Amino acid sequence: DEANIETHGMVPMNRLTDDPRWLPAMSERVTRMVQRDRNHPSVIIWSLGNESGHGANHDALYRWIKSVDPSRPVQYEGGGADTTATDIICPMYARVDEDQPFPAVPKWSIKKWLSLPGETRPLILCEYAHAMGNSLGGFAKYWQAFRQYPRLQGGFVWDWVDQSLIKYDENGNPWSAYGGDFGDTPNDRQFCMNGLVFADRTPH
Amino acid sequence: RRDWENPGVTQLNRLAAHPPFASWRNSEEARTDRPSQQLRSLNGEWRFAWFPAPEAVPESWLECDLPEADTVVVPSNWQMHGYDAPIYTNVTYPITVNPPFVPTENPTGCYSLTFNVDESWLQEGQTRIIFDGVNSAFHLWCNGRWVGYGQDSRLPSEFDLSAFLRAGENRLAVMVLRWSDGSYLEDQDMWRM
Amino acid sequence: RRDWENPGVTQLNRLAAHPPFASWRNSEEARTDRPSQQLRSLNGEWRFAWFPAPEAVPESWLECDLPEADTVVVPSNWQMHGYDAPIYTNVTYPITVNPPFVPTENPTGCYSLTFNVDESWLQEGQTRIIFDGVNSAFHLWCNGRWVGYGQDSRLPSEFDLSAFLRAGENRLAVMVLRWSDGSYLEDQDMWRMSGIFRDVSLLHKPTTQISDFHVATRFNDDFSRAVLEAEVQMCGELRDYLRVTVSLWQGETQVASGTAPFGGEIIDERGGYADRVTLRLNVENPKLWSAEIPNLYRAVVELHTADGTLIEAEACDVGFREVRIENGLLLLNGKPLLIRGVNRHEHHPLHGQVMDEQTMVQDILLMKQNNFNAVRCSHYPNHPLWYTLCDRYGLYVVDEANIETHGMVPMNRLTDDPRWLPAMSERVTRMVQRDRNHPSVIIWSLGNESGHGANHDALYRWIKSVDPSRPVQYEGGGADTTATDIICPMYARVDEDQPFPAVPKWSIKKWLSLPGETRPLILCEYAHAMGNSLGGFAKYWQAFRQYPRLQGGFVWDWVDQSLIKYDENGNPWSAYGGDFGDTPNDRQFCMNGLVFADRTPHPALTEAKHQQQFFQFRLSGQTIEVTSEYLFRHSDNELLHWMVALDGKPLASGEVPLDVAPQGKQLIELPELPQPESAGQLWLTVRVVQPNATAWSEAGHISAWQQWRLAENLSVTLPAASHAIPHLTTSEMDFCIELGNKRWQFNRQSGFLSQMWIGDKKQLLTPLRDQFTRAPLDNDIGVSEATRIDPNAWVERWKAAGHYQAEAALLQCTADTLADAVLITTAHAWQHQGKTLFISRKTYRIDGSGQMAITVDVEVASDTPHPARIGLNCQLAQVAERVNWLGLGPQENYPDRLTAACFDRWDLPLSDMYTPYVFPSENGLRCGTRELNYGPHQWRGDFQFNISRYSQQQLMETSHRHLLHAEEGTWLNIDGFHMGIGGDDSWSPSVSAEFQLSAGRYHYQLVWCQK
Ligand SMILES: OC[C@H]1O[C@@H](O)[C@H](O)[C@@H](O)[C@H]1O
Ligand SMILES: OC[C@H]1O[C@@H](O)[C@H](O)[C@@H](O)[C@H]1O
Ligand SMILES: OC[C@H]1O[C@@H](O)[C@H](O)[C@@H](O)[C@H]1O
Ligand SMILES: [Mg+2]
Ligand SMILES: [Mg+2]
Ligand SMILES: [Mg+2]
Ligand SMILES: [Mg+2]
Ligand SMILES: [Mg+2]
Ligand SMILES: [Mg+2]
Ligand SMILES: [Mg+2]
Ligand SMILES: [Mg+2]
Ligand code: NA
Ligand code: NA
Ligand code: NA
Ligand code: NA
Ligand code: NA
Ligand code: NA
Repeated sequence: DEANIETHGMVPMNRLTDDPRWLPAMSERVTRMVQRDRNHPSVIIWSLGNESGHGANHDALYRWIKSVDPSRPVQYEGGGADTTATDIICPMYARVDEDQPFPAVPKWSIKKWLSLPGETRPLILCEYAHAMGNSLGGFAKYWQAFRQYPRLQGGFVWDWVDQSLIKYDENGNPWSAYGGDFGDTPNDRQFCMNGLVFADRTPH
Repeated sequence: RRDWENPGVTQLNRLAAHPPFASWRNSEEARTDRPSQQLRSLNGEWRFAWFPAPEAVPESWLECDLPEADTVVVPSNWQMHGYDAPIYTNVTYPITVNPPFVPTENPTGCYSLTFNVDESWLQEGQTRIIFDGVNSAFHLWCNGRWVGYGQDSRLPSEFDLSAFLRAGENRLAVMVLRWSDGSYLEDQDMWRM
Repeated sequence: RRDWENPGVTQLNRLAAHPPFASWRNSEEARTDRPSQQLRSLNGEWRFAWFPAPEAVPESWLECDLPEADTVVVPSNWQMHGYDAPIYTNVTYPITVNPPFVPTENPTGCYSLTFNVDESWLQEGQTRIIFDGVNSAFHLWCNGRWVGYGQDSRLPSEFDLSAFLRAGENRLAVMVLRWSDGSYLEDQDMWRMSGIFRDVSLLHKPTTQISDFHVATRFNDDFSRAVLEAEVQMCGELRDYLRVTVSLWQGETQVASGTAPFGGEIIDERGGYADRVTLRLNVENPKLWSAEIPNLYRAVVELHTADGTLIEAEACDVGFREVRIENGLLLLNGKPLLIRGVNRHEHHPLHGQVMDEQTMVQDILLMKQNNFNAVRCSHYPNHPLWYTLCDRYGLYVVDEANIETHGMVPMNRLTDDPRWLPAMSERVTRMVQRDRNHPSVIIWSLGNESGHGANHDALYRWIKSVDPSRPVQYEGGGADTTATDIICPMYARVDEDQPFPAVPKWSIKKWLSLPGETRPLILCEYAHAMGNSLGGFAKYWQAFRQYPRLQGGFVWDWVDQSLIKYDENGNPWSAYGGDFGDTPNDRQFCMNGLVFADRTPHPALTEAKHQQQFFQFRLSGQTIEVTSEYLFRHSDNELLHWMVALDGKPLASGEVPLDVAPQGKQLIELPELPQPESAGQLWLTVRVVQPNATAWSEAGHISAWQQWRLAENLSVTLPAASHAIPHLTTSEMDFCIELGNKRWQFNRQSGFLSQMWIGDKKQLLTPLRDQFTRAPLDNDIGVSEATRIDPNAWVERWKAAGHYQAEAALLQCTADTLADAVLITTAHAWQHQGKTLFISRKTYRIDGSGQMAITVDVEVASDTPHPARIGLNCQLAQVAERVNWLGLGPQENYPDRLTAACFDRWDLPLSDMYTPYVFPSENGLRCGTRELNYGPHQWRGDFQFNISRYSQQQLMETSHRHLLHAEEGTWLNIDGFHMGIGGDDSWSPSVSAEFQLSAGRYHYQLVWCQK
């Protein structure tokens, strides 16, 4: 269960999440979520949000959840996927064997990540295998790794269903539309369609 | 107050959050998860009108239905009804980055409903309204009197209407802002509705 | 909009918090900390009108001064001007507990000021106003237009007035509410006041400006090398020509300097902070800061174009020090501290909660003069100058958030509620943002007495993320919760556990070793110094020195919160709770100070000084071993003075230089000393004297002392025979003895010495009789009240057992004439409702030399509460100027509070033998006395005594010192034994067993003679 906090377009990404003035608004997105959903057994891990860098507000909120509900781990991928605000190393799109050593927030091969000096946490990708159009190449590589390494405990594919919207042609015949199709601009075109199933649930 | 351009104001008069409730007044019905007569759905046909900014909404709408409004299904996203366009942006915010401000042109959805309650609800007890999801921020009025305000598009906002209710027909007026300081925390890669 | 009844609204339009700015436009002025033309004070005469509620203020006041307003000085608390009463409540809130609402009758202070702004400030840049302290919440208008709102009574609220001002005259309107939702977080045990009580200032900053800066100092393993890192943030016009130069100075020498353009390192996938820059300066062999040697450097932060134009400069004093807890110890620069601390509220008896530089300096001088090295800001951030003064004079500081919700039930009701996380977060985050660059601040505290709530855990973590340089502590919820790096109990005793459910207060020695515990323990409050207190203080210091992880504590507290009131004749007098009509109130609980409100010391201050000494002494033969407890300095301003005396008569003395390294020892072999053959006890007294004056002390200041007994020659010499013999005359009612010019009369009905004559003058106004009680000290009363007795308090136990009202029953009264004396024998029983509480048997032997030897043997029933004292009292007819005694002194001292006293020959004016505690009680005792001289009388024995113009009955019946009246004559209380005064706390019995009079049988003897 993940709080409704994503500040991806800020520069740098933690501009708001490291600012105390935004601690109140952020806090309610996390605390109210826990107050509502804490008795559901299906919820096994809480997440502080998505793509909002790593700010001190995250640390404060991680601690608040750990105090109020020790029954579930808290994860959060921002700021490098293995910060002090996450109990699980939870990268997005880290590859199996190939490192991508970006500055500040490298995406190590998941097998290598596990064993970095001093690291001991489990690793479950918050997102992997971006299923945009003709994709899923390399999927078996992940699975073979997950089975061989105890600490690689899986991941969540990105994502379930294409976000395409129905438009109708002059004839009244519907068609699947994507970014820009409604005159919206700037837009990010087909980036909204990443699913394993089409919008009407037909499998890809 | 432009409470929608102030991150220190995320709600006004909103009740505390809590796990799903139904106020069952019979233990066996609660055991079986059956319907509770104390929890009613207001889903269905509402009245709605679109405005270009909150400054364009007429005061009259607080007390009376606008004749130019349409009858629409709620819940709904208004873009899905064709009132304005849904926007698909991934990373870059759909509005100018200038926290905590939002565009002066801020699509405003004015929703309204006429309803009545059981006599016993007028008699005693607490009657609250629950909006499980309103994107992105909104003001609420009941029988023309202001009740409260809420933000966070993805959790329920609840308000006590006990003191606002009256015998006979009652009227909710809900002014929903497309954009608010809440939008700075809602930059997920998905359609902006 | 009742924003003052909504914890979700703690400000409107308020600017971000940041460290002290002055926007100098010249770098040398910033380096020298000279005044800045860009930072003006608006303090002075303002206009003020009081209203009973915000609904009563007229609209016109936004634009025009109210004719009926008064002109008053700001800063001020309006109760100090008499507009309404200050309220003294301890725990119970001053308003009905119904969050977030406050009373509809909410005293409202309407302040206004017409002031000047020069056009130059408005031609460019930004002009803001700064209110350093407004209690409790306020709305601000400028030239009739609404600007904004703020809460948090103890941190600065700033607003940009750029768009509201005009050249020349402008008018501010400030509506201050006494009560607001912020009051639920401000329930500290102090006077409840309100107003614009800290400075108001106007600051001009350029449009492109330094918006924040943080200074850090990191070291290598032996502190021989450091790196100063300064993160600087800007607001305004970001362009590539901008640079920041940070330069570090030691006096007029520039030690290091770095310059860089803006743009910090990449921190995430979206890049870095284009508006920040971090400068790193290497500094070799830095001079380190500590409370012992407050070495400071000056960092000047210049914002400028690369080609050389200074835009503005900000600056701070920097103290190179590392604070870290390692292996269970709190270390400063790698050494374990020993906290000689005190809690200090901001209090002035005439000005209320308004602090002034003179008062703060007076306080720091006295603290350091009395061996304190640390202060806790109980319970809120202090006036900004305080930190500068602690950085410069050298005191370790615990900076504490303004969060106290003591009156809630349970105490964490608000702190565990996420709805109050926002209001609490601001009180913690804004304090850190403001005070994070002061070296004096060594530990952050999350507030006080607000239980333990999840909001404390969230905030503990916030500070640990943003400022890893200082430990965070918090006592709530049992003093050792997950929200504290230091076990920091209040009033935990040294040896005695107090196992309350949920939040027990273990013995501090036991607490450190509980299963799994490893943190250091420093009491946030201990030794409650209310009234005649500080009993057992030495017990804490012996423990602190013996156990490494016991690293000290902060006494509660520095200064009594008494306020000045004036009587009909216009004479000032010290008032406490309820004295202003305030009710409910907590009476004298506001006076818990080591010093009176005007800074005169209470006697307990000298006990603290002595136990907090920085030199320890041991004696072997005539070799003195001095050990230094300083961690960083050599004893470079110190000499040892030594004196040997035979019972008060000086025989020899000398001085020797002290040269002891920190944590080192020096051995001092004294000269072949004075070896007299004459009777008496020889004694050695040593004192550490600072020959040179310092910033905080004058030349010759005494910083430490210690006394030991040397050889004792017991007297075996027989008094010469007397050339005489007293004569006895008897009647049914009396026994009269005469010897020359002297006469003694013993009443046969009461069994007491009723009158004595010298020459032919009567000496007593009241007979000499046994006394088993005392006018109860604050610690003996605790929280007991007549409307709500606390039966466990000592005073209540004594009262219920009948000690105060027992009557002497005569059991025997006889007279015998011996070879050279007359001997009177008596026995009395004191009973109460059937029960014999005490039996006093005595003999009075009057010999041919005129001396009267009195032997007293008392029995005290094992089942009656132990008595306050076992002694005699009488009212003497004489009133003499001076009191001269051979015994402990010179200041008041009690059995569990006499370590600082020295045995010598003392001579003081009578008035000095009375301690004017605001709430009167037994006071002025001196123990260990061998000889007492008053007028023609001399008393010899081994007793404790007090002497003054006030009876014990009068002291117990009078609530305020100014209502006391000298009685005829002088009341003398001479005790064989006197109970401890206690003080580990002032709300439960605290006198240690070893200081209670539980022996059952007691013996004492005195000789009363003339001269
Ligand atoms: O389709 C691109 C995806 O990129 C990820 O980085 C992200 O967390 C997802 O929400 C989605 O945007
Ligand atoms: O005089 C009683 C003292 O009690 C403590 O428990 C408290 O933290 C202090 O502020 C003061 O009230
Ligand atoms: O001469 C007076 C001295 O007598 C000694 O016996 C005693 O130990 C000292 O404390 C002091 O009373
Ligand atoms: Mg595009
Ligand atoms: Mg808002
Ligand atoms: Mg994203
Ligand atoms: Mg408020
Ligand atoms: Mg220069
Ligand atoms: Mg000009
Ligand atoms: Mg308190
Ligand atoms: Mg009372
Ligand atoms: Na695995
Ligand atoms: Na996408
Ligand atoms: Na110690
Ligand atoms: Na007190
Ligand atoms: Na010296
Ligand atoms: Na008294």
